[PDB]
Amino acid sequence: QPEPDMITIFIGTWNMGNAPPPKKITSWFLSKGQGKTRDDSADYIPHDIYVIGTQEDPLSEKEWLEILKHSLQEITSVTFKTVAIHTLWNIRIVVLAKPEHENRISHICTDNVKTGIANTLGNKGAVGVSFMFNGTSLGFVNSHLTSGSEKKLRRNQNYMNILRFLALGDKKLSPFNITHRFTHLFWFGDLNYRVDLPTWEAETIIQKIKQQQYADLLSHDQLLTERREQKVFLHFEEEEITFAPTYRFERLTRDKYAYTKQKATGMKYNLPSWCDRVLWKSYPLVHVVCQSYGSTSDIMTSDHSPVFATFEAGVTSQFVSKNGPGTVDSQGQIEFLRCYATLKTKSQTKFYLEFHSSCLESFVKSQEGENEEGSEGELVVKFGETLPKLKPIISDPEYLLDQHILISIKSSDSDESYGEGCIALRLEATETQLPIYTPLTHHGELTGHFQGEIKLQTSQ
Ligand SMILES: Cc1ccsc1CNC(C)(C)CO
Repeated sequence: QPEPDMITIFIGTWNMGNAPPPKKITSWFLSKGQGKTRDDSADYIPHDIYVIGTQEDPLSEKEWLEILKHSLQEITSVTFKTVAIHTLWNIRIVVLAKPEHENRISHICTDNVKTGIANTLGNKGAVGVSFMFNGTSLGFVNSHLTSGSEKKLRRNQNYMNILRFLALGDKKLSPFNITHRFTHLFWFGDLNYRVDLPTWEAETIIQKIKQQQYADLLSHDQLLTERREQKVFLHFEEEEITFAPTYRFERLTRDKYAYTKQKATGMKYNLPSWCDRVLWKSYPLVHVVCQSYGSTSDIMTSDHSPVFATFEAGVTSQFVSKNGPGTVDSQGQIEFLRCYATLKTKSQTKFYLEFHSSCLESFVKSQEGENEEGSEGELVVKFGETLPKLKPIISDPEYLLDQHILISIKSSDSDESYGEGCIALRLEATETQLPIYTPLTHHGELTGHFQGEIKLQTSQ
């Protein structure tokens, strides 16, 4: 049985509004309804991995797992295996995989983050799962962020607390948060961003939804506008939205949006909004293609409609040469030429680099760079040709060209990272000086840039 070089992944997010689901929820897993939907001819073809995020979930883990497994078995005639399940309050994540993947999946991690202090600690936060699929690391985050049209800044703060404090992936990657730990990271949930239009325009918004004219609404979607101004989800992707707002509906129909202020809403309006989202972030030059992104039309127990997204995701095999793992492959080397970091920091300490990658036996520390002043105020840390030669565990180009090098720039004084980024080894050529670039972030905010040249030697 050959190892796959591609898998498909289902992402579901549903805020269940504290109500049990209806007897049939198959439309969700079939990506049927509104938006970018899945072709009928694929209905019997199982996804490799299903990841289900719920919010306001009133079920026990046992009750929900039974409903999910029964639904997938009805669709596919496959009995899926439970990879992981984790619940914080009424926020839950389930990961199911085809039984043929049981031995391909390892290093399963789960964690949660509670957002807010005192008043604002008690029901919002995130749960997450990570694991290895052969040679590929996968991470999944389900978050229920702060509610209310006038709290987009709070939502952005919730986002930063979740990416800092969610402990998934390889703990040896100590300078790196979840936005750098995975080949593919999917972040979904009731993110609770709203269409920021005046309250008086509610009936106008409903009219536009009835006409399937979403352009004037999406131009006011707080997640799109905050992302465009680099306030949140920096370096994440989202498929184009072509489905109606998924909140806030009257239950038992989809014909009516319930937007007017009520005692039950804390006297807040809920203008129709795209609260329920799926975003992703993959390492550079890895195959990731969104194949569906939409909402169901026929599941009406909640004031939200379920959202689905599906992806093709590139995966690599667990590589074994005569040499690595457990030694170097003296034929392989990675060289950095003329490299420098441009940092936004006002501080003046010395900096060094750490290189982390699963193609190295352990991370590599550089010597300190030489600081200079950029022409527009910046700190430029020059490394020249002083960076160590990296010795990969395997030199075979079918392995090495698929790998990635994580870079952290650290203060000599404090050993704290000022910036993290990632460089693909999927080069246009080997034994050739080629430009490399990554932005640098810390706590998922832009802090600088790393650029220079690379020279990769493989056994070929
Ligand atoms: C968030 C947003 C809105 C318009 S462009 C943009 C940035 N998205 C990218 C990074 C995929 C394009 O380079």
